[PDB]
Amino acid sequence: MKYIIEHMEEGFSEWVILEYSQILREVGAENLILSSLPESTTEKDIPQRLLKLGLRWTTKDLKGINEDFKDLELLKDGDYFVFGQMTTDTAIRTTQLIIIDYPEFRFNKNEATEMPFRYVLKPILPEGMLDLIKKDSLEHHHHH
Amino acid sequence: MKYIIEHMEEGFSEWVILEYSQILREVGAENLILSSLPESTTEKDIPQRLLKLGLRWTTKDLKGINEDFKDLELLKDGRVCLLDPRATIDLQPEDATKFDYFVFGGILGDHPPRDRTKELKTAYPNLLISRRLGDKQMTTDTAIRTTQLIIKDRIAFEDIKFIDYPEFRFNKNEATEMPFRYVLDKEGKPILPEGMLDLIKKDSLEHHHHH
Ligand code: NI
Ligand code: NI
Ligand code: NI
Ligand code: NI
Repeated sequence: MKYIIEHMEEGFSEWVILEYSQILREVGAENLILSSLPESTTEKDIPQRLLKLGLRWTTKDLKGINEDFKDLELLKDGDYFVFGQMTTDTAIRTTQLIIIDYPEFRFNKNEATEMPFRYVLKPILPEGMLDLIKKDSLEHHHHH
Repeated sequence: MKYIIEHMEEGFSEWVILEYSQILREVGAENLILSSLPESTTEKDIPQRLLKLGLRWTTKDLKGINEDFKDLELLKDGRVCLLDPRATIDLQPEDATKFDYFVFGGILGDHPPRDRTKELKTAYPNLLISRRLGDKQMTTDTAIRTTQLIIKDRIAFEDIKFIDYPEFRFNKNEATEMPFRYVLDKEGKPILPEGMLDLIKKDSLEHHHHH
């Protein structure tokens, strides 16, 4: 299975960079395509971390993918899996498997954050995601 | 007095950036050093706000600071104070002649449990003298403000006006308690870093539980 992700909004959040990086490291650059990027986009609009991993991306929609990437299997009516709750990397991780819900992460200094998604468990996160979650977690506090 | 904070963790959380920024604005960039940063740290890892404020940092421990920052006075044995919650002697105004540096030991995880105070003292048994700052936990910026009041202004701990565990109410159904002792300003309000109350308010609007 190959994966297509529509990324239309401008710029790449750190969250998304970590997610796409994990996906690339798990299925490989030949199995992921970003489609429908803003017309503005050139190759320095793309994060260096993603470029280093060989990210396939285009401004064309998913039907223009075979136009831009001649080494890919044609998109046929009715092989590919498209992203128009799980995180995107979790969703892809499970699909790979086939072919814990609302986990609470507890950190140092009495901090904790629960994440509003289902995850795969020996929870699997993109590399660096735990640090990013920690980064937005507020100092030890009590809700009254 | 100069301040050393062991920052022995990857990353800078937003609340930590606000606290460090407040410390830098208060004591100055020449008087704060972050030490024992993860070995992989480069300037690119330091928040832009802190770089612009002149933050000094090193991956070396506190005994490597003088080598990295040649303008600083030497760390001298017995003249470096370690904040120590297990100590009984509070920092007093008379300690101002005794200490040149005040150290916040790193806070590490529970895997495995570590006693950073004992690690530091075992590494450098001639170096550190323990002091307490009262019997209630403070945020780092509050601890530094408190130390300034005691050492610079010569105000004894028992004469500083504090509030313990202030509660910040954002509406009739939501309030947040910060489980720390804070210094009061002259209007009777706890002194928080710029932006911190906003951050607390932002968290209040987000998903949370009360049990
Ligand atoms: Ni309570
Ligand atoms: Ni609430
Ligand atoms: Ni909260
Ligand atoms: Ni919940």
